Amino acid sequence: PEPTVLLLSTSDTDLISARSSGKNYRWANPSRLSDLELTDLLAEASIVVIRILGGYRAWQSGIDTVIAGGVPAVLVSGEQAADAELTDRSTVAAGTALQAHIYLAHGGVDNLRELHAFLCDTVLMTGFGFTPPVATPTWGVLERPDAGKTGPTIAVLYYRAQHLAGNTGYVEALCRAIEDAGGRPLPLYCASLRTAEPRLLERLGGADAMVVTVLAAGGVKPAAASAGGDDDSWNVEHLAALDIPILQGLCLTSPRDQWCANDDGLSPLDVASQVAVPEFDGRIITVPFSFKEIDDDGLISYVADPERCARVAGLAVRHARLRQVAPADKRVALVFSAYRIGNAVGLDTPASAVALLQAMRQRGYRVGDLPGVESNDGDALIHALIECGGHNPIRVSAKEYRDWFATLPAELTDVVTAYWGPPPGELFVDRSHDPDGEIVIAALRAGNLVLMVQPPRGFGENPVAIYHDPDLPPSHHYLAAYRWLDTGFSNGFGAHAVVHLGKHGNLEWLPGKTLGMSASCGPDAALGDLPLIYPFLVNDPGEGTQAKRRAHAVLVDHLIPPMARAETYGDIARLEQLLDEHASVAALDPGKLPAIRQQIWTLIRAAKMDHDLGLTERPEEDSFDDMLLHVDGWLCEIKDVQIRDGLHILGQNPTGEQELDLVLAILRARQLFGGAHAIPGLRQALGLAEDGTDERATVDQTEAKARELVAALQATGWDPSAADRLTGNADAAAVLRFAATEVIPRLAGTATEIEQVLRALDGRFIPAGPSGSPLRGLVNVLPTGRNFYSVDPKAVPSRLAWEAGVALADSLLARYRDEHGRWPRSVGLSVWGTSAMRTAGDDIAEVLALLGVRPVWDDASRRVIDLAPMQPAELGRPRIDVTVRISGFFRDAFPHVVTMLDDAVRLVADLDEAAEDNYVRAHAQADLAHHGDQRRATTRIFGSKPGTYGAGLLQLIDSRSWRDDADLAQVYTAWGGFAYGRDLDGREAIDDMNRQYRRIAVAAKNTDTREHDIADSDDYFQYHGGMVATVRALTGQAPAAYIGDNTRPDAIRTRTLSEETTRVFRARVVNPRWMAAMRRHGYKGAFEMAATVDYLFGYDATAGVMADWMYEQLTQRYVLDAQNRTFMTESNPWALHGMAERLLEAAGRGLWAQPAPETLDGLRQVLLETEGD
Ligand code: NA
Repeated sequence: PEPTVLLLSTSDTDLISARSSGKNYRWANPSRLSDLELTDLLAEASIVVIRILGGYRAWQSGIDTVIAGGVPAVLVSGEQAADAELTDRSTVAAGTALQAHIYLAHGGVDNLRELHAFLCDTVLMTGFGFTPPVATPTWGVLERPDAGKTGPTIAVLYYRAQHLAGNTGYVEALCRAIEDAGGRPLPLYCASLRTAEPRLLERLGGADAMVVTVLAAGGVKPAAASAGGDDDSWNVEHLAALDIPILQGLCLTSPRDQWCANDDGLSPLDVASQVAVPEFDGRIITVPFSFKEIDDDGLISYVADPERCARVAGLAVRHARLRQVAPADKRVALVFSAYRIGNAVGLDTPASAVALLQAMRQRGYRVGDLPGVESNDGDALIHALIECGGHNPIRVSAKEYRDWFATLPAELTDVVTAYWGPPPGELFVDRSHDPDGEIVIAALRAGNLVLMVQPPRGFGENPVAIYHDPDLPPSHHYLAAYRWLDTGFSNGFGAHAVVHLGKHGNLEWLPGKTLGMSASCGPDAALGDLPLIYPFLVNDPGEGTQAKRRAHAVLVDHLIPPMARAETYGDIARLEQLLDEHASVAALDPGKLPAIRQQIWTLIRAAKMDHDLGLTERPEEDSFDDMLLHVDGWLCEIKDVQIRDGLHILGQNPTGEQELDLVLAILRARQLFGGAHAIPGLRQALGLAEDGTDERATVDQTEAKARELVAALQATGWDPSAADRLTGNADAAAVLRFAATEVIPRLAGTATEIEQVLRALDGRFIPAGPSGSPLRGLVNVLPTGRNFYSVDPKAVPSRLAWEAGVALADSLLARYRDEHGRWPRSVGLSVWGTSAMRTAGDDIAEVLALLGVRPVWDDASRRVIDLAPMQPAELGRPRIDVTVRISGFFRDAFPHVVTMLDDAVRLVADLDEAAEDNYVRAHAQADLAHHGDQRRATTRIFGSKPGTYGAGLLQLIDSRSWRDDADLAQVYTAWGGFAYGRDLDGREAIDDMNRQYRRIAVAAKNTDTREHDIADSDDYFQYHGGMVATVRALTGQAPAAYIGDNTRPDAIRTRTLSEETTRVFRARVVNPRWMAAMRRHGYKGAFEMAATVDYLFGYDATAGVMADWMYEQLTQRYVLDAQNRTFMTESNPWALHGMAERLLEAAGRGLWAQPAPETLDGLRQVLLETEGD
């Protein structure tokens, strides 16, 4: 290459290929070229080649300049067919331009090298010699020497465009890491895995696992394939047929220095394209091993991180190794969540563990002789774990621990030692045998299995960290325990895989980057290359997704608990009888109405239902019957609501009456199926509106009719043809046919849940599926047993979610104005990622609706692409200010939405509107007048500290190290006083948070799923109650606290927090049907009762939701009742102790204001006997 050839191409692949060729090329992209730069380059050229799309007119100025300069010019098209005008305008022979066109059309490093010689010899009559153009295959192998490794074959799939450019260094580095891990790398390039060639799929049959760096293969419109959509259209059957693990190795389109600098690991583009959508394929999400770097010429190269290459290679080899290890030789760690061992939402963790261990033994695993496995006794198993696994014991030498600890990045070891001291720390360190230290790890070992309680996060060991350190790193004991599960320590367990039981553990919530884990990230240091298999509740998409992305988890999702109607009992049932009698007297003997009214009022007062009904006094006689219409609706709703009627056991599909009740609950909703609303609710098809206006009596009659039809269909073996014969109602018959055709066969997949855990332990491909609630008209989340995906994060809110958010906004405003006669100045709303995934964005739409901003959709992709403010005349009301508390996971998974909501606030803050029309602008102008900072004045979105998660108040309540509202607010603010949005990015903004929280008139939280309630999860009182308490601390007055009920999108309702608490209390908490159901589930059933006491306490401590009569009933039903006390004592005495302690704490703090002395004495006696038992 002596003569200089100038290559001007709008395809940077051409320019990189020319650089890779080693020939004497100059290169530039005409779209990034000034006139001076062109003439400067032309002065150095002996031959010029121009390749552009659009023909001569697309760069006429540049082409005319080259031709006028006299240098021989070769003009070719970027289109496949050559451009005859470019051929003729070239100042070489036509055949020279035509052959050059072919060299560049085929492309690749070889063709660019021969092109240089072809042009020199042809135009300048040099004598280099040249090869004709060579075709480049649509797919092929990156040829490398065989290192002779004997491990599994790991395919590496990368883009053909990178192969042609010669930018394969990032692939070579991953191949070398695979060889270092003992595997055999099979690097393959291709244009797409969606349209994969047959011979390419054949070649992949020789792989034991695949690391892919290409986009998802199932389709091109993921927004149409999520829950309720056309998931069949997302097709990866050609890749699933290989039945091997497929791991996404992340190749960031951002530079490595930015990745190292921030906790915001991936750009919003990379979150969507390399994580969220690839999850639709069932791919395992790993870490970034290469990063996009740009040089001076604007040419892109991907540069690999060798350490991250080792993590990707190690993960791939470990997953492939699973297929090679027979069950008899396979070592498995079974890890239980803690903080109360076995936390798993909706799941009977002990019974599921027994059933899993029994199935593993049957498959040939060596499960030893664990208590309760042979005897089929979940209580025996979990009691054995508590006795020998709570935090013979495993001992890790301080020397070996330090040797591993020292291999971590200083960024991580500095923080760990700053909080926990130099290794091996002071937590569970024994100096008896070795004076230098041994870290003691409690675990239950049997055969090739270890059962371990997940190590504690560490906030119990340091309550000061609750007030100041949401970013508390894992302790040395935490790290030692997980590192002992792996290989490395001389006495290491050497697990082939980890199985974590149920939603959810704390490893995937440790401090670190949002996703794209680094070597300094807590989850990465703890888990390493260990495969993680994770049974997970199907209607908790956000929490499952966090495990997928921060701990490369393979989920095996599981069914919701059995559900049934709450029904009536006790004085609620007696009130039902009196209401019916009142209706008869009204129609037949209106003069007797005062007598039956007195009976009803006596009952309401005696049973404390005036608290449920918000009645401060007796209505006037001529307003009493109108009040009973409100009682009618209240009684109907607490009787009709679905509540759990047991707990799910892994692999156990409901049968008999439990199948009937669950199918009835599923069929009650209007079905979103195949993206359409074709099948109505069963009771809708039978006459009910289900919009919140149906009369109490007709709801019961229609429910009885619906139950009769489904019970008859069940009696036929769910025969689809029996539908038309069971009812002359065409709509009802279509619903029954839908139940037999879709609901029942998909429900049947629940029996494969344990089989899919075994398949995952064997390194087989686990099929993916949608996530969400099958009680919200989303039947395609069934079958379970799948590694679920969630949503297109750029397509929220959907149009259906927009409708719901508007209804939520309208319903909240109507309730507030009805009570106060004026609009609320500001609404505070807590927004979770799991909620956006369950609903496709109801919360987000509500914020936009309150601000008066409409989303703008691209109808093709269904993605949100813009915003459009509604004018005040159309809004008909002022723009309501909104303060948003996002969770840490919402920040992680929906970065486009965080920016979207911030854009909307700034949009409406800037509109020149009157204060009476725009509360956002009014508040922003007041703040702007205070400190003059425009960005601060429009700050509305707050969340967890960057790199961290949680709201802190669960830790505070469990530590009990608090006294007043100032303490509650300080912890809440320490964990959530951080601003998000453009140029905010999680910076501390305590003063801005206080300014906005002082304005909150309504603190709102939405309940979007029926499988659990606000007394079933700590997150509601933490976020919702935490907001209430923080506003009260700042202002001295609690804001209004509302619950938005979007469990039924076609019947959105708003109620106060007090109303929702009493509804949950009567319909579930002290409902004898629910208590009896939990007493069928031993330890975990008792656990759920104790958790309910804690979460009611948490909501009372923060928002005052409890009345003394509710504490009295809670104490009697849960603790003092002989039947429940006996059950608690046998199955879970630890939970009984915690319940009595918590109720005594409520009395000590005055939250329970006037407890009877005899009742407190009974509680103290329970404490004493339980310690003695
Ligand atoms: Na010519």
